Amino acid sequence: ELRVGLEESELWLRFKELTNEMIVTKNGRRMFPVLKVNVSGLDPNAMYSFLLDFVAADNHRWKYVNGEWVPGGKPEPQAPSCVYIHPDSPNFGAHWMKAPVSFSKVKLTNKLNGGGQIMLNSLHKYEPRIHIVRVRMITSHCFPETQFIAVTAYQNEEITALKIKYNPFAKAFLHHHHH
Ligand SMILES: *[C@H](CC(=O)Nc1cc2c(Nc3ccc(F)c(Cl)c3)ncnc2cc1O[C@H]1CCOC1)CN(C)C
Ligand SMILES: [Zn+2]
Repeated sequence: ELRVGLEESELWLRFKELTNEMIVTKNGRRMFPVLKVNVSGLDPNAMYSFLLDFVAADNHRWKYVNGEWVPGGKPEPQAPSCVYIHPDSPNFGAHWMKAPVSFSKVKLTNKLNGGGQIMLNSLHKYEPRIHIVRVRMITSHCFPETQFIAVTAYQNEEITALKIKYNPFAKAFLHHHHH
């Protein structure tokens, strides 16, 4: 029985509860927390490739006013992002099931989608989606705890405090809306 579990799901929930945010830049930024999954139930001798893309969690824009996230805008549907190929692809099912599969090197951008860079629209809520392709029978896997709003700068200052607390790299690289 094919099973895909989320690694460090409780840490993801700390950001999930406050509505997670991820920075997008012209050159791209790594995610925090990193997406890692545990896979069981593959054919260990078959060949598989692991793919990652980001789907719209909803079809409207978002704003952060008065210390809370508010929907808005005429809902225009957003197409999924480009796919990022896990660098170990293709590989045996035994390779994917021996250790957590990590997508730590993916970089989210708002400009250039080539290679390890994924282009996202600012102020939209995205959800990572993992594709396992037998080397084409495809299975797709997502986790609501990993949803986030792509932003060019951190809106919720509580998120900034969480990122600084748990991401060791946040400290090395370390206006409000009202009406
Ligand atoms: C983004 C580039 C991109 O993703 N290109 C691309 C994707 C692709 C896929 N994608 C895919 C989508 C959903 C899904 F569930 C799975 Cl398992 C896979 N699958 C197969 N081959 C692909 C090729 C590909 O590209 C190469 C082919 C054409 O150019 C290079 C572009 N955005 C506009 C979406
Ligand atoms: Zn989902």
